[PDB]
Amino acid sequence: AVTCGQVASSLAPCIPYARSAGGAVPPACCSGIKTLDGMARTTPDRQATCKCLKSASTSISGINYGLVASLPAKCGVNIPYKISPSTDCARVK
Repeated sequence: AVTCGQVASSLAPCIPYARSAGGAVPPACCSGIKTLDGMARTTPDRQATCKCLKSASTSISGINYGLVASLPAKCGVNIPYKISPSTDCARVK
C-alpha cells in the first residue's frame, strides 16, 4: 500500500499553493498529483492516501479546502469527487 512518506513526497509541492487564494498551479504540484494518482490504483491505496492527508491536515493551518478540492482537475486529472476533510476515509472507493 502507498505510505504517508510517499503521499507527502508527491503532494509536498502543493502545500504553499494549498494555503493561497488560488491562481496558477505550480507544475511540480500537478506532477506530484499525477504521481499520487499513479500510486493510488486500489481502494485501500486511496483510503490510505485519505488517512495520510487528514493526519497531515491537523498539523497545517491556513488550508483553502475549496481550492484543494479543485486541484486535480486544474492538473488535468479527472476525479469523481472533491477532496474534503468532511468525507470519511472508510467510504473512499
